[PDB]
Amino acid sequence: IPAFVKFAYVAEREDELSLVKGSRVTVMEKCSDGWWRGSYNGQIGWFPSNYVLEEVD
Repeated sequence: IPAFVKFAYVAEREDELSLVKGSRVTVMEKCSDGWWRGSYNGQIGWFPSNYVLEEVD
């Protein structure tokens, strides 16, 4: 199961991801640092958990 995005943010940079207004993304990574990795149906990069619903299926 993927995640549910709430708020949208426009900004793409190394370590920066843009959030959607109301879509679903795959947010689930396990890093030893504070920054987590995330995947999106159509693109991959940084976890958008900033404002998303994550479900560990």
